[PDB]
Amino acid sequence: LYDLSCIDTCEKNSVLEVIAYSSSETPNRHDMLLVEPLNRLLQDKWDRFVKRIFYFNFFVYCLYMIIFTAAAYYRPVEGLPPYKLKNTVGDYFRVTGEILSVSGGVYFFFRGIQYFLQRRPSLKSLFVDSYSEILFFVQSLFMLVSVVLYFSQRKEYVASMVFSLAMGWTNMLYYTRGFQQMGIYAVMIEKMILRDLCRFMFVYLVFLFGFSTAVVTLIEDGKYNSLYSTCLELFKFTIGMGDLEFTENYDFKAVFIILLLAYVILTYILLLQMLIALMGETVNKIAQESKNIWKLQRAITILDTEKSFLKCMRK
Amino acid sequence: LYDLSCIDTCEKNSVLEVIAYSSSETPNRHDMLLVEPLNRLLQDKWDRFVKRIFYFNFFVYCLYMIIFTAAAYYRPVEGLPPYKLKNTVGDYFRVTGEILSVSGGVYFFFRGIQYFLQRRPSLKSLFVDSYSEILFFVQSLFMLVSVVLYFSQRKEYVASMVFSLAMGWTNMLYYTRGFQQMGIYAVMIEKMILRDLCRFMFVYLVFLFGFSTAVVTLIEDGKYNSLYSTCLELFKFTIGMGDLEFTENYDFKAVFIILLLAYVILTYILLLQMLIALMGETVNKIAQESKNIWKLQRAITILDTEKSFLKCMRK
Amino acid sequence: LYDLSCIDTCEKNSVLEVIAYSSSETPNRHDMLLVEPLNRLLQDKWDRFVKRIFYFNFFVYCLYMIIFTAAAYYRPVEGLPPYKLKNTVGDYFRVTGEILSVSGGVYFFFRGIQYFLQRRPSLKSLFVDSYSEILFFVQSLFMLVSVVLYFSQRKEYVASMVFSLAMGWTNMLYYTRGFQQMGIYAVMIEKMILRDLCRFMFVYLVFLFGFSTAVVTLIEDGKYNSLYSTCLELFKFTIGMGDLEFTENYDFKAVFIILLLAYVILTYILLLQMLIALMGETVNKIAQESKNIWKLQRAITILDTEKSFLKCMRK
Amino acid sequence: LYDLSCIDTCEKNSVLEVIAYSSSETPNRHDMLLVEPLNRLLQDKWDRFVKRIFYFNFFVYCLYMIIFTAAAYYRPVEGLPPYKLKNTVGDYFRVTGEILSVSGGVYFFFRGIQYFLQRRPSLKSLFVDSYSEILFFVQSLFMLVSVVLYFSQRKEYVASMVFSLAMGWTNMLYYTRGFQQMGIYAVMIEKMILRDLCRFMFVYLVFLFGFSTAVVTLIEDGKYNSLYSTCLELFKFTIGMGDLEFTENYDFKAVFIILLLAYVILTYILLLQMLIALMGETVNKIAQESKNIWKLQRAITILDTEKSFLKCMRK
Repeated sequence: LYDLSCIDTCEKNSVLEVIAYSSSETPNRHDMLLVEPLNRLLQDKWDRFVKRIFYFNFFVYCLYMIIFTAAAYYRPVEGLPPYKLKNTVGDYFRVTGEILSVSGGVYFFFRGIQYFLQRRPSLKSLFVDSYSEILFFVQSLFMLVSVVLYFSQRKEYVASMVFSLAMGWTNMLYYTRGFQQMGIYAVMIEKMILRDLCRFMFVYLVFLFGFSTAVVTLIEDGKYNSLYSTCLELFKFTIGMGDLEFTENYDFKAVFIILLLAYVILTYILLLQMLIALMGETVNKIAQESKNIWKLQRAITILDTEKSFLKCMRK
Repeated sequence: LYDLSCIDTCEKNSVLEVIAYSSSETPNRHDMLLVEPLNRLLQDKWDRFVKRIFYFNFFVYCLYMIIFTAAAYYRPVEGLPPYKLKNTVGDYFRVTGEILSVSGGVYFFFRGIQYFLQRRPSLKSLFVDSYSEILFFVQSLFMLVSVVLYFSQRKEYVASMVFSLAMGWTNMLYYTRGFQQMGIYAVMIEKMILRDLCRFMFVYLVFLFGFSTAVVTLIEDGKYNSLYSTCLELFKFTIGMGDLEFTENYDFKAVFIILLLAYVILTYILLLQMLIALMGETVNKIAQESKNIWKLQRAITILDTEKSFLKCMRK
Repeated sequence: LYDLSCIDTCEKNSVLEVIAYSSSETPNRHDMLLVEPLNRLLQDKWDRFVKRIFYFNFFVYCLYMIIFTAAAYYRPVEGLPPYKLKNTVGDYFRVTGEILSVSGGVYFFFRGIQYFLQRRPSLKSLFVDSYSEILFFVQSLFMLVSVVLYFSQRKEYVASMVFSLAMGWTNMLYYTRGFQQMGIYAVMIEKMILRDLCRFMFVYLVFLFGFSTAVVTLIEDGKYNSLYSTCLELFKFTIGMGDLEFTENYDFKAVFIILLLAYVILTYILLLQMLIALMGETVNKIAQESKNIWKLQRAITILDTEKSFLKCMRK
Repeated sequence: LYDLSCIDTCEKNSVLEVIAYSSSETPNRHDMLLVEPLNRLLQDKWDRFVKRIFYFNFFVYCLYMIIFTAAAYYRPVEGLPPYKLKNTVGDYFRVTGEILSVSGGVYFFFRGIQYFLQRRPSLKSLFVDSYSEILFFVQSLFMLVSVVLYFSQRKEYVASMVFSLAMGWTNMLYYTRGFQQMGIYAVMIEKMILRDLCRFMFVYLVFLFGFSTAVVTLIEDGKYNSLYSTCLELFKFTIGMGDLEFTENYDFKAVFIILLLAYVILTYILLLQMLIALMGETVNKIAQESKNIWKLQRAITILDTEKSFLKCMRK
C-alpha cells in the first residue's frame, strides 16, 4: 500500500490537482499519470463510485437535450414572441420544456462563470483542451441570447436557440470520456480538428475564394455574378455536387472550364485526398497519446466529481 | 508422427473442441492453433475431404438463394395472400421455389435451435463471433414470419420475406471461410464493423440528429418541417447528394447555410475521412490476427463437418 | 569485367532467358535480377540502344491509336456496312486510317499467335503477367471481329471496334515500362487490381445483387421492377449519385428505406473505405517488389528487342 | 561562439549562399542546414528581424490581392476597353485599384526579370523549386497581357486578367513558408503534386480520353457526338456527378453501359483510391524531408531579405 495521504496534501495542492490543472506547457502533463500509484488510485475511484455519478450526469444531460429539442420542434413560431399560452396540454408541455431548457442553460452558464472565477478566462483561452467546458458556456450563451430576443419581440431568437441546440448535440460527445474507446475516439477527433482540419481549411478557403472571384469576374449575371452564390457553386464540387455547366453567362467558355478544372484538381482531388493521407499519419503519431489524454480527461472528471459531490467520504 | 489420439480424447473433450468452443475470454483462443501438430492435422482434414463437403454445402446454399430470389421476383403480389395457383408452368415453378425457400429456412432455423440446445443463447449472446450462425437463424426467422403473415392475409409478409432474402445474400459471405484470402478478407470486414464502423456511427448519428433538429427548427414547412425528411436531406450530404438549397422555408438564410456548412465539414469531411484513417490503422493492427482467426474459423467448420457428417471414419 | 559469355550461352539457354521465361512458381523469379553482373549488363543494353528502339515502338503505337481513333470518330455509321467511299479527301483519309487500323490489329494478332507457337496458350493462361501481351491479342481480336461484321452487313461491328479502341488506350500503359517510375506505378496498379480490386468486387457484387433483388421484390413497377434498372440504381449510390427516393412503387416505405440505408452503410461507406485501407497496406507490402518486377519487365523487353531486332551485333 | 565571419565570406561566396543557390543535384542540398552553427544563426536572424519584414511583405501582398480582386469584381465589362471613367467615387476607386494592380504586376515581373538577369531562365527551368518565384512572374505576365488586350480593344483581356487573379490567390501560399507547419504543409503539397498527382494524371487522362472516344464512336448525336462534351460526361463520374444514362443515341445499350462501368471501376474506384493510398505512402516517405526543405525555404527568404533590405547592419 502506497502512502495515499501524500496525494491528498490539498492543504498546499493535491498531487492529482497539480496534474489536473497543469499548464499545457508542462512536458509530462499527460505522462505524470503513468505512475502506478496514481493509476491504482484513480481506477479505484472510477469503479468505486465516480462512474456511477458520471453516468447519472450524462443521463440527465441527454434528457435535457431531448427536452430542449422537443420544445423547439413544437415551437409556435407564427407571429412574434413572447407567445401566449393557451389552455392545452401541448402548450403546457411546451412551456414546461422551454423553462427547463433555459434553466439548464443557466446552470451550465453559471458553472462556466464559476470556472472563470477560479480559472480566469485569460487563462482558459490558453488551454485548447479546457474548451470542452467552454463549449457548454457558449451553448448556454446562445440560450440566454434567445431568451433576450424572445422577450425583445425579435423572432431572431430562433436562430440563436438553434445554435444552442446544435451546440448541445455536439457537446454530447463530452460524455464519451467515460469509456476507454469512445472517449479515446473523441480525443482523436479533437486533435485532428485542431491540427489537420484547420490546417486544411486554411488553404482550402484560399483556393475557394480565389477561384470564386476568378469565375465571378467572367460571369455576366445569371445570379452567379454575386460572389456569394458562385463560391457556393465551387463549394459544391467538394461535397460532390458541383456542376461544371452551372452557368453560361460569359464570353470565355474555354477559360471558364479551365478554371473549374483547376479548382477541381487542386481542391477536390489533390487537397481532399492529401488531407486523408495526412490524417492517417496523424493517427499513427497519436494512437497512444490519445489514450494518455483520455486517462487525464477522466482523471479530471474524477477530481471534479469528488470536489463537487458534497466532499463525500472516501479512502 | 505425433500421438494424435490425445487430440481425439473426446471422452472428456477433444483438444480441438477445447479450442473451438473456447470462451472469447481465453487469451490464446486463437494462438492455440499455432501448434504444428494441430495445423498438420487440420490441414490434412481440410484437403483430405472436408473442403469437398464444404464446397458442396456452399453450392447447395447458393442454389437455395437463387431459388428463393426467383420465387420473390415472380411473386404475384396483386391482392392478398395466400394466393391461388393456376394451371401454368410458371405457377408450378413459383410454388416449388416457395416451398423450397421455406424448407431451407426451417432447416437453418432448426440448426440454430440445435445450437441453442447445446450452446444456450444466453451463452451465444456473449460470443460476437458465433453471430455467423445467428445470422442464419435470423434469416430463417424472417422467413417464418413471412409464412405466418402470408397465411394471415397480411401482405406485410413481403417485407419480412425481403429481409430474409437480403440476409441470405449477406450470409453468402459465410462460405468465404473456405479460402485463405476471401475468408481472411471477411474477417477483416467483420472486425472493422464491430469496431470502427459502429464507433463511427455512434457519433455520426449524434451529429446527424442534432443538426437535423436544428434545421427543422428553422424550417417553416416545405415538407421538411417533418424531421424525418430533414434528417434524410442531411444524410444525403454524406452519400454525396446533399443539396445546400433543398429549402427556402425560413427567415434565417445565413444561419441555415451556416448549419449546413458545419454539418458538412464536421461530418462529411472530417469524420468520414477520419474513419478512413482509423480503418487503415485497424488494418495494420490486425493483419496477422485476421489470418489467425480465419484458421480458427476453418477449424471450427472442420470439426462440425466431421461431427455432423455421419461420424465418417478417418485417421 | 565479368565473363559475359556465360550469360550468352543460348545454345542451351541464356541466363537472362532462364529468368525472363521463368515460371511464376520460381521463388527468385524476380530476385535473380539483383545480381550486379546482370544489372550492369541490362542497364548497359537499355541505355546503349534498346530504349531508343523502345521509344520508337511506343511512338509508332501511339500513332496507331490516334489513327484508329480518327477512323472511328469520322465513321459514317449511317446505313449498313460495308460503306461505299465517295470521291472526297475525307473519305480517302478515312479508309486510309481504317486499313491501317486493321493492319496494326493483324500485326499484334500475329505476334500473339507467334507467342502461342512458342509459349503455348495452355502455358500463357498460367502466367498472370504475360497478360500484358494477351491484351494486345484481345485488342486485335476485337478488331478482326469488327472486320467480319463489317463485311457481314452487321452494324454490330461498331461495338466490337469500340472495344478494340478502348483496349488500345488501356494498352498504352504497356509502354510505361520504359520509365523507372511510370512502369513501377503501372506495376502497382496491376497488382492492386489482381489482388484488392477483384477481392472487393467479389463481395461488392454480392451485396449489390442481393439488395437489388430485395428492393425489386418490394417494387410494384415504375420501370424499376426490372432488376436491371434497380441494380443500376443501387450502383449509383457507390458512384455518388444514388437517389434514396428513386421510386414510390411499394407499400413498405419504411422497409424500402431501411434496405437502402443498409446497402449504403455496408457498401458505400464500409466496404469502399475498407478497400482504400487495404490498398494502403498493399502499397506498403509491395513498394520494393514493384520495383523488382519493373526491372524484370524491362529486362524482358530488352531481350525481346535484341531477339527480334535483326540479331543486331552487340557486346 | 562560432566564427560567424567564415559564413559571411561573401567575397567569394557566403556559406549560406552556397547552400541557398545550390544545384538540385547536390546530395546534401537540404542536409547542409542541419549544422548547429547555421541553425543558430538563421533562427537568430529570423526572430531578430526577418520575420517582421516578412510578415510585412505578406501583409502588403494580401492587400494587393484584395485590391485586384475588387477591381475585377466591379469591372464594367459592358462594351469594349479601354473604358471611360465617369465622375463618380466608384469609378475613381476602380481605376485606382486597376492602376495598383498593374503596378504590383510590374513589380513582380521586374523582380522575375532580375532573377533571370542573375539566375538565368535556362538555369531556372532546371530548378523545380524555384518555380515558387516563377509563378509570380507568370502571374504578372497574365497581368501585362490583359493590359495589352485592354488597350487593344480586346475584351479577351478579361480572361487573361482572371488567370492572373487566380494565380495570385494560389501564390498566397508562398508566404506559408514563414510558419513551421503551414510552410511544411505547403511543402507536402508541392511534392505530392510534382510526384503523385502528375503521375496519376498521366494515366487518368489516358483512360479518360480512350473511353471518351469509345463512347463517342457509339454515339449518334445528342450533342454528345462532340468528343468535347462526352469527355466531360466521363469526367463527371470522377467528381461524383456522372450520369450513366446521359444519352440514348446508340444502338448498343449494353455495350454503352459496359464501357461506362469499366471506366468507373478503373478510374473512379480503382485509380482514385490508389492515388490516396500512394499519397499516404508518400507522406510517410517525406515527413522529415518536408521539414528539412521548409527550413531551407525559410533560409533562402532570410538571405534575400538581408540582401534586398538596404544591406541593413547586423551581427
